Amino acid sequence: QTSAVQQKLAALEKSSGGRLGVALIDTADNTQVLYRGDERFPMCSTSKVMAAAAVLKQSETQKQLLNQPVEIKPADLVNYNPIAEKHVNGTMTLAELSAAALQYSDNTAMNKLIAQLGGPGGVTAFARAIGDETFRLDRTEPTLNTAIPGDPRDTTTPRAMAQTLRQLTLGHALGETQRAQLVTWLKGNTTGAASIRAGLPTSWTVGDKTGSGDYGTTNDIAVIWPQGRAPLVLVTYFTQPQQNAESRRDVLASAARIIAEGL
Ligand SMILES: Nc1c(-c2nnn[nH]2)cnn1-c1ccc(Cl)cc1Cl
Ligand SMILES: Nc1c(-c2nnn[nH]2)cnn1-c1ccc(Cl)cc1Cl
Repeated sequence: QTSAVQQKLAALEKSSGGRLGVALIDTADNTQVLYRGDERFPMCSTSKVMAAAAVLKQSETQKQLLNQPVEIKPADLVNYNPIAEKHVNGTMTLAELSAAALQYSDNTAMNKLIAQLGGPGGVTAFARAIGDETFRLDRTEPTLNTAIPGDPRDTTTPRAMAQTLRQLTLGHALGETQRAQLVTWLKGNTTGAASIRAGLPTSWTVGDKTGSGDYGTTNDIAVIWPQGRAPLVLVTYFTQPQQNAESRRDVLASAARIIAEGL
């Protein structure tokens, strides 16, 4: 049934010069649209959702964990740290680090989440525990964004990430309070208005996490609450052949618009 939407996505991809991956889940009826749904893409900062969620899972057995202070030192600053740099020689709580990672895409904050989980493999272990056999986190910030074509490190597929995002935000992979906290954080994202959201009707409510990296990699993963129907989960991943390619958030908006016009 989805051949027409898939053909429109293929035409968009052809004009973009890059490689596009899309996965939709409509949670009213679990129907789906996939485009390169089982191909691997570099996650870049979209991986911050899995790290924050893994810390939320830890907080289910430690009521005070999100209030736990974490030291920020000058040597911890990496390549984009708009929140963490204000706290150097001080501390941020795990809640503050989660909010900074998710809503501002702070890369130092992501590294503190990764360290709280015991390294990149602790994020992967959480993914496995919630049923995601595809996600892999191999490196910290900033090197997880190298996005080299053919490199499996720090990748997932659109199908797997859409299913995981659904289970984290609308399903029961997290406890109820933790799920609500993750949704609140995503809905408060500051970085998403040019990506999936730009392709959807302005009245719809969106929570999302963007990512970008080398090879012009431009990504967005979103939960969408349209008016008058059950929520959708949409992943759009895009990567290009040249290491220094520019970001193409407009391609993600165009993919989202094709999806919305097919509903
Ligand atoms: N561009 C991004 C993202 C990002 N998140 N979502 N989409 N992109 C996260 N970190 N950075 C980044 C990296 C290096 C420099 Cl110098 C500046 C920035 Cl802002
Ligand atoms: N995926 C499906 C089915 C379907 N029926 N049985 N299994 N799947 C029917 N409609 N769609 C669909 C959903 C979203 C968009 Cl945008 C476009 C389409 Cl054509």
